[PDB]
Amino acid sequence: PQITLWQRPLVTIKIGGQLKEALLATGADDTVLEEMSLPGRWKPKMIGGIGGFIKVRQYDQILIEICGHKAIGTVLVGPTPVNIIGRNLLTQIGCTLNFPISPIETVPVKLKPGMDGPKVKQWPLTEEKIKALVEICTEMEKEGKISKIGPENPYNTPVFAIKKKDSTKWRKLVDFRELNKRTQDFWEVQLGIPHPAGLKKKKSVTVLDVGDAYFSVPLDEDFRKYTAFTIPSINNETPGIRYQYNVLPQGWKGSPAIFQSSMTKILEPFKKQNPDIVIYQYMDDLYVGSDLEIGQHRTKIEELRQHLLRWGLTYELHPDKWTVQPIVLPEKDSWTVNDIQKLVGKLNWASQIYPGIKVRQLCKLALTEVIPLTEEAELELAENREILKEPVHGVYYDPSKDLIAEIQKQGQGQWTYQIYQEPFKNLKTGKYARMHTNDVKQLTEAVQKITTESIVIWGKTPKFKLPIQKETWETWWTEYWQATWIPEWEFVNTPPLVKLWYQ
Amino acid sequence: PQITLWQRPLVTIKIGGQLKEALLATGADDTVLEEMSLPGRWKPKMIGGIGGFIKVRQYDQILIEICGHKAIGTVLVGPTPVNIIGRNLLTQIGCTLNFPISPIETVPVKLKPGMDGPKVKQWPLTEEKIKALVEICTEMEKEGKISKIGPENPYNTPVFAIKKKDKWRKLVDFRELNKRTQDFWEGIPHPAGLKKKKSVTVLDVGDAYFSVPLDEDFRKYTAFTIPIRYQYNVLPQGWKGSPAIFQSSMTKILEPFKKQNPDIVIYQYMDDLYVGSDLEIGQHRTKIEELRQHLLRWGLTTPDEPPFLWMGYELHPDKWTVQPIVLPEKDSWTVNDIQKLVGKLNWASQIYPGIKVRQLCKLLRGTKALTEVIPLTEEAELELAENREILKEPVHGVYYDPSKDLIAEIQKQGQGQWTYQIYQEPFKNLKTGKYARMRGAHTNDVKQLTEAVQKITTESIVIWGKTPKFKLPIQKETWETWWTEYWQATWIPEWEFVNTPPLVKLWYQLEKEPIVGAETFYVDGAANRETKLGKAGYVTNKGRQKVVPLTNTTNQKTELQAIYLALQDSGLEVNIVTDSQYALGIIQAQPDKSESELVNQIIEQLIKKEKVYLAWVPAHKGIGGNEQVDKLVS
Repeated sequence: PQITLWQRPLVTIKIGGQLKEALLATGADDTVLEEMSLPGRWKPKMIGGIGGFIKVRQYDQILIEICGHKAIGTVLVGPTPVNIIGRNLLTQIGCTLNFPISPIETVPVKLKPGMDGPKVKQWPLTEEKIKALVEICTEMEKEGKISKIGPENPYNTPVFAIKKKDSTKWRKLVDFRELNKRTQDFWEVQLGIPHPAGLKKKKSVTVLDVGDAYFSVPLDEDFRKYTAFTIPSINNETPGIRYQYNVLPQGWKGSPAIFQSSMTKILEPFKKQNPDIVIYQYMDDLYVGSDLEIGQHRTKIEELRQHLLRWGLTYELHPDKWTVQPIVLPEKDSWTVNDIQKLVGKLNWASQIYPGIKVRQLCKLALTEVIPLTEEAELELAENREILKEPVHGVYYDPSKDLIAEIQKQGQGQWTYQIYQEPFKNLKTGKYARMHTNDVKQLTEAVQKITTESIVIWGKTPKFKLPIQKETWETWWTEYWQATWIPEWEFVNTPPLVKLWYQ
Repeated sequence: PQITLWQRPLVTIKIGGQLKEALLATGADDTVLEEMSLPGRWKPKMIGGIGGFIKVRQYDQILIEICGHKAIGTVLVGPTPVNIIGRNLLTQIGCTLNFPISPIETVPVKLKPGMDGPKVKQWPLTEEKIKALVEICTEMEKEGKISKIGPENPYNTPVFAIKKKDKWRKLVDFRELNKRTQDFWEGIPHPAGLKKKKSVTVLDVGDAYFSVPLDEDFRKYTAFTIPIRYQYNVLPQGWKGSPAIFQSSMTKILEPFKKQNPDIVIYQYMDDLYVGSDLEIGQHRTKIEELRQHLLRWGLTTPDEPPFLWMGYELHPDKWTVQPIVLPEKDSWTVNDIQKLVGKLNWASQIYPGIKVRQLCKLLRGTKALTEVIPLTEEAELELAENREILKEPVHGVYYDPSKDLIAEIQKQGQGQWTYQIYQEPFKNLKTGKYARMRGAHTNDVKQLTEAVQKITTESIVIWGKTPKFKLPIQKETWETWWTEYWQATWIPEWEFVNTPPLVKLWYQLEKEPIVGAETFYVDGAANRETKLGKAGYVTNKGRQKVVPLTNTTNQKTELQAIYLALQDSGLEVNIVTDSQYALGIIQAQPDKSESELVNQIIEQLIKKEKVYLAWVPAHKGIGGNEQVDKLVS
């Protein structure tokens, strides 16, 4: 039973066939009882208390029933005011000291009403990945970070160990996409207002991982059950070690929500002394921006790292150089009938983006020969070309709806993407290029770069419409992903004309 | 944290800068310290200990950090032998005394929310069998297994008597009980994934479910009446919740023995304990004797050879096989046994593919009675029989040696039939399988090869964990062309071609440049709804055309038909301009099999052509072509 310490923990003990009450003592070495007859020979001994030393008779291997549990141990008979159960008999039972926290009590964590914890089965993993994951997870449990569970917890979220940088050390990720979606209500209680709009203008934004901060702020107990994962074993030989997170997770939506007030305390000196720095955070990462020369930007990066580690926490990204790629139209010296047909087929699609497009002259109509363009078609077409080569119009951000990221392949080591909130009206358009290599790596790098830009510019990961079979992605997406977050993706099985349209 | 009392439970204590350690004393009502730095004023106090009494200096509102937990409380300073953390500061923290555990541990189990069952009136039995029920019950109780609850428990579940052969074995129907149990975590170990071990034995646990205790607090939900209410205290012999807790208990009890013996490898699925080691048999029997004694320690009972029967796989000195799996046969089968035979077929599905019992499962699931002789369908029964006839095939294989790489190989039999031969040495199959089309509507052979590789890789990572080196048949030039030109993203791990008389290739290509002199042919299509009154044709550079009335006129069908009409009357080098994105998309995927003989006719036609080039136009626009039959429908 669990005994509160408001009162003395005396328990019924049976000695030499007798019912009596002995006080369980945690600071008592041996066991001292009242004067009574004990079987076998005894040895004269003395014990020190808070008043001096008393003469006691030592009886070894003596039978005692503590709280109805049999114990055989040395028993000391002496002139003691309180019958006492010492650690010597307490160990035989296995009496233990159990500890709770007084100063810090995790803030409650809640779910959207009528929403159960995530139940998403884990996809298979490679042998080296599981071999390293076991090491990482067991080391974590050795430091008290996670505790193993049985079968009473039906929830589960997938896991995969990755390598973020060139450093030869794996780190695990938990796909909390379902848990973040379920616990979306707990974000509404705490909004980060305002999101920094100055990061969009910085000359250099450095991403510093601050995941380790959450390891010191424990979770509200009733929600611990929801964070469970299984590290499966090859060939399903051993069933699979299922743990629960005791400290806060990394990818959980509330993981920074709990730590927001705690951290901003630590950042107060920094924002106090150099306002031109904009420091903004996401699920695991710290973005620090400074529209300075890179020489001292890198200088304050080091000082920020030292400041963070001093209080116990722990390619380059350039928003200015980021540019919006327009759409261009061919202007061959002598086009042929095929070229006008293709150009019209492309252009009539463009009206869904730039409304001020008129082609009625162009469609005015061999295809082995050139057809010189008519003058009124010339002028109208040029006017349209000017219109197309101008910033997009009548578009802005509605923060009430999520964001959609659509990637389309150009098939020569190049990629193009469109970032939109509603169809035919796109926020950001750009290309990704890297010059014969692997193919899945290209989308994964492209997805990561899209999401980094999206985090900087509108501060949330959009929903992807990937150009790959779901079966293909589910196998080799984790091979080449270096990022703590995970974006929501849906799979596309229709080739449109947009791929030919854009580039 | 939990602290054992084997040595004194000292914890770190910090007094305003001062580091030091104090002894957590449950008996020491007050916290007593040898010294405090610069404490200043203190009221005199008298405290008693074992031997006499002592004057002490009392300090109030002291903020002290004990073992990482803050406490603000009175701290005494006196001539104590050791620093003493009293119950006064212990209650500021949460420290409590846990006392001796009993025998074993019980995994906590709870019901699904918002449920207060179960309750089903047991259809009263008769005395001849009731005698058997009583006889079982008395001995079961004296074994400390099932206890006669108090009549205050209000629930009941049925019990039947079964001969256990095809004599009145006990069974309790937990069909309604399973509907309220909380969910629990529930693959299969393939024979292909057993490493060679020169000494092998398989031990069966002597009904070990009768050794792992069930929740004493959950026992209220598994009563047992004989029409004398009883109650299970260990795992039910048929509860679907039992396997999980049984496996968990087996793991927890095996962990120490495994720990003290890293060399041995121990598996356990249902009742078998596959123990293997490379030690000599003379040594291995002694080590297995150690294993059995340790198993008995925790209350488990162990009952009481070139073949070995492990999980239905027959282990052999250098090979493995599956004991032929067959079913009982009768005109009508016992319903509960049918609930067993579905499980046996389910298990055989992993060993041997081509097993579907979904209809048989539905016929059972809808039915919930035993009094009426349950009718069985002839169609699903014949499906079962034909499935069994295929199930007459002895599998084989050999043990995996990780020192040698896997080498797979796929071969194209025909029209959507493939092979999955896997091996590490020639002519020693590790596992053999077959693959067929999944969509069944539109596909191509190269895409099928890629999908087959994907399936093989998934299965291989499941079984052994390392992806293999495929030996595909396709030519490398063809694979590179298709992967560089196809719109989607596909990868194949390291592989080499292997030359076989059948091979995979892309039959045809669609040209990327319109062809000089080729009779460019314009096509168009439309359809109606009230009477399917839409017609098709083509319009040509010279103006030849034909509109032939069509039945079951459908818009996508018409768009397809427009191309074929022209392709039939076209020579070698052709250009086709179509106003359908859909027809263009279907054609240009370079498919080879489709449910449409119209699509297949186009494929066979286009095979003959030498230079075919397709382009697209916007609809409902005048582009100087189809205007000749723009008036087709309106």
